[PDB]
Amino acid sequence: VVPWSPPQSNWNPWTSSNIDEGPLAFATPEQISMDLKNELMYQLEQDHDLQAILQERELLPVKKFESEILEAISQNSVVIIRGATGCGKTTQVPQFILDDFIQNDRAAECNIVVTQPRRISAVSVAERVAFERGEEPGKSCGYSVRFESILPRPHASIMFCTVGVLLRKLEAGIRGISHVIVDEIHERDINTDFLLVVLRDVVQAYPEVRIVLMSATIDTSMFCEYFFNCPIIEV
Amino acid sequence: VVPWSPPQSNWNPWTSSNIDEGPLAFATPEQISMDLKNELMYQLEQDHDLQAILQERELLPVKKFESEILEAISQNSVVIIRGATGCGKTTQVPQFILDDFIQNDRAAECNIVVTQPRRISAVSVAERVAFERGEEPGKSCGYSVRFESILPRPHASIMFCTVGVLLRKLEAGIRGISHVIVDEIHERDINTDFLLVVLRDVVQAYPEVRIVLMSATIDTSMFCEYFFNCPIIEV
Ligand SMILES: Nc1ncnc2c1ncn2[C@@H]1O[C@H](COP(=O)(O)OP(=O)(O)O)[C@@H](O)[C@H]1O
Ligand SMILES: Nc1ncnc2c1ncn2[C@@H]1O[C@H](COP(=O)(O)OP(=O)(O)O)[C@@H](O)[C@H]1O
Ligand SMILES: C[As](C)(=O)[O-]
Ligand SMILES: [Mn+2]
Ligand SMILES: [Mn+2]
Repeated sequence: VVPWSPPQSNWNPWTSSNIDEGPLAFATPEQISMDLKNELMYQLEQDHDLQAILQERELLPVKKFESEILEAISQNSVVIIRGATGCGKTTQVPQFILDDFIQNDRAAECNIVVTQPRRISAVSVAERVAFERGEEPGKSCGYSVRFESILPRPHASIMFCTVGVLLRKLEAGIRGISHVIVDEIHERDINTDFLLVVLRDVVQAYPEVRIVLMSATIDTSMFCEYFFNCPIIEV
Repeated sequence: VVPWSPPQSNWNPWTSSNIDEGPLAFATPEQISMDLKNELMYQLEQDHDLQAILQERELLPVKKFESEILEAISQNSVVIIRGATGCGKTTQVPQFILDDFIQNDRAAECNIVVTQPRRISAVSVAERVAFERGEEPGKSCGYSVRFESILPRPHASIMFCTVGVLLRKLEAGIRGISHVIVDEIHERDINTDFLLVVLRDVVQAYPEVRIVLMSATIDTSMFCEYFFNCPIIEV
């Protein structure tokens, strides 16, 4: 079984290396958390376009359940979220988790990898999410696919990737990732199904990891059974 | 990686030990293969009940494609076999492979494991193929499931089993098995998909091995593409 530990201040989980150069070489988590809460406040009070996007975001179907989800993920090692295409699972849930950590002064304690079924999706979704936070990829949002990657920043960040990348990484280790999200599970894929076996081993060794599986269809019982009749949350 | 070698005259792949029972325990392959070709040829002449059954087999849709399938498998590490259910994939293909080896003085060079998606199919199929061969289970055919098994003879034989039984075997290795057949791949299943990954690793280290994937008429592209754009035999 592979090695894992929670996020640390002077560890970059995306480049899997100590941080030795730069401000964060010595910054404290409280400092990092406080810093990033303030940078959200500022980006709002300067980018006028951003307030309209957040407004378009409040309107999506999944927003009703922001609390049910955070709570369920926070209390359970594995959680299934399911619901029809168009609710906002893909583009919003990662953000709900991130923002929940930023607002409650916990931004240092959060990094999220999210898998997608295809190269296109890993990239377009990373762009989209960066766009919804008024950024370009590279800051709070990155991606990594075969041959091409714009890694996000070291802290309080989300990296989208193909399953291939994430499997290749699970060899070295996923030190410092707090959340792994497998999106579009309903789409049959071999490596993805294999990824679930590895992730299931990881959870057994490391209860404090958070796994979220996300389906567009009702056929979730196969996965629910595989992860010890874990919670299903409707959206 | 998993250990593997071709079948050897002294080795029983099913009990994973040296052969200490039956005829020609210590003989050469050339000798074992003659014996078995003779034993089959004779059985045909004497069992008139078996001759009715062979005519019944002759009419199955899959019969037509016998040569095409054998040629495809002999020339490729992996093959996929696709066809309407009822067609004869499950009950015949293993026999076509066995009988090709027996008939061309190679009986000793053939041992076939076949996975099924349910314990009951493993057994029911094993028992049916034994019947289409005028035998009880335990000679050219057997099975192995969690808690019960009737193992077949060590040479020129087929064992049916569950995906789990095989995954456990692959931990210790599958030395002496010439063909691995995964049946009913269209039935999505996590462990079955895990198996395919592992089998892909085997094929890379051991191109001499044969993998045969069997499917109802669905979109097999995903499999074809996982196994290096391998053939697809339409049936
Ligand atoms: N790249 C995009 N461009 C414009 N609108 C988008 C884009 N991605 C998502 N959206 C909007 O946000 C909605 C949510 O999609 P998504 O987050 O993928 O939800 P789900 O995962 O539940 O299908 C879409 O229905 C669409 O209206
Ligand atoms: N246990 C059995 N008893 C009698 N006939 C059988 C039995 N199993 C299979 N058959 C016959 O052989 C045919 C093919 O079975 P099978 O090899 O499972 O086809 P496939 O795998 O292509 O769906 C069936 O349509 C049936 O007529
Ligand atoms: C019972 As008989 C003659 O088919 O082996
Ligand atoms: Mn989605
Ligand atoms: Mn079948």
